[PDB]
Amino acid sequence: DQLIASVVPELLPSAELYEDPPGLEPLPEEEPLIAKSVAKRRNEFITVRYCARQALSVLGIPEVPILKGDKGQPLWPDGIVGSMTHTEGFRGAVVGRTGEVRSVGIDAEPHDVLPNGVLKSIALPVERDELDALPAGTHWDRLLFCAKETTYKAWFPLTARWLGFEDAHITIDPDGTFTSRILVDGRANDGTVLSAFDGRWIIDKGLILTAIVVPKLAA
Ligand SMILES: [Mg+2]
Ligand SMILES: [Mg+2]
Repeated sequence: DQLIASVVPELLPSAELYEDPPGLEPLPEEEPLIAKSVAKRRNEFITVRYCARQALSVLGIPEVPILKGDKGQPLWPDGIVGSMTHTEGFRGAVVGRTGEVRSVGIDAEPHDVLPNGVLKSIALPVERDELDALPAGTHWDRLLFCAKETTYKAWFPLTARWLGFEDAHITIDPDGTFTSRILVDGRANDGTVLSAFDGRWIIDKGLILTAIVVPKLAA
C-alpha cells in the first residue's frame, strides 16, 4: 500500500520509506552536497537516494550518484526522468524512461492544516474560495500546497524556468485527481507548449502524496 505506487503508472517504478533506516551512507560523490547541511537534512538526503537507487535498479540502472543542479534539481542518468520528496515521516522517489514519459513530479506533506499564514502566501484568491467549498474531512489547504510543489517539480525539468505559487491555478477534485493550469509562458524545451498538467493525489498513513506525470505526445 505504498503511496507513490497508488498514483503513478506501473511503468514508473517507485520506492518509499517512512523512517531512516540505520546505517545508510551517501555515495562518495554525493558527500559534498550535504557537507554543510544539518543532520536532519543529511538523513533525508541519504534515505531518499536509497529509495531512488532502488527504483532505478528496477529500470536496470545499477548504483549511481544522484547529484543536484544549481536550482536544486536532481541530475538523473541518461534517458531517465524522476522526482523525489521528503517530509516528516516520508522519503520517496519515482523514476521513468524518457522513452515512456516526458516528466514526473511528486510531493509529500503531513495531512494537517497548513502552518499559520502559508495558505495566504500560496493560494490565488480564487483558489481560496474553491477550497472552502470542497467536502469536509480533508485538509485541502495542505493538498493545494502539495499540488503546487508537484507542479513545479514536473515543470522545471521541461522548462528550466521558475514557477511561482501565483503562476499556476490548481483545481482539486475529491475523486483523487487535480489539474494545474499554467498562467505564464509555457514554452518547453522540446518545442511544445505546456498549458495544463493532470495530477493524482492520495491521503494515507497520515500523509498527502501528490503526483504529476507529463505524458509523451502522440507521434
Ligand atoms: Mg523535504
Ligand atoms: Mg515538498
